[PDB]
Amino acid sequence: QPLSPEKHEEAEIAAGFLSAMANPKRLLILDSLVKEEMAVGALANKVGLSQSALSQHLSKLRAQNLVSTRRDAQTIYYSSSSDSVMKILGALSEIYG
Amino acid sequence: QPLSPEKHEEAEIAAGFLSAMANPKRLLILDSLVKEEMAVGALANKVGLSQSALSQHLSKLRAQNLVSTRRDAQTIYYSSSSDSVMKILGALSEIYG
DNA sequence: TATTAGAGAACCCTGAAGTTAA
DNA sequence: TTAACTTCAGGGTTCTCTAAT
Repeated sequence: QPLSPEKHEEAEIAAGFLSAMANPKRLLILDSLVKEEMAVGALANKVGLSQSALSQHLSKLRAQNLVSTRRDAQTIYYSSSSDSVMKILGALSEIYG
Repeated sequence: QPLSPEKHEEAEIAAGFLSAMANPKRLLILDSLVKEEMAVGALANKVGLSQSALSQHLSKLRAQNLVSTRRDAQTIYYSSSSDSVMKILGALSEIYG
């Protein structure tokens, strides 16, 4: 008998989360930021993205509450403590390690 | 210093993997298949998907080698024994209760 | 820095046509 | 022919880049 709507939107929510990290540059980003804070320019040069490209990706990450931000004058420092994230990265490294 | 080209593609491979299961109905599907054989039609009625839509989702799953199958006459029984699949499922359950 | 618009491609449906086995 | 699937064809929606003289 079909699935109840409750496991439809829990699936929806889980899927929104995954879609948030289901992209190569975005995974590079989450890995680097889960293990150290850094400025956006440094990040763009680390993961090989133009500044605008990277800003958009980060916007998607913020959209799912997967990163936080800190301001030092002109510069913005990104980092991550959503451990949903690092459960997924853990699983992933287990898989390809 | 930038990230080496290799973490660009292990990130791409992981990301392909994740994209394959980054869709609500595709997680309902994966769970259900993660262990019980059932018919393509049966699946379609459990996750509320047309016979055609579902066949396409299952193809996207096959694309990443996430499901196995056996044939009983006309009927096709899908299952999943990809452990990658089910550890990401583990992470998900850990995250959401 | 974040934001926008645009191109080109991928996504995910619907509903018609193909394939395979009884 | 019928049944269970799959694929094709289409179109609306969503991604992710570049350009911003």
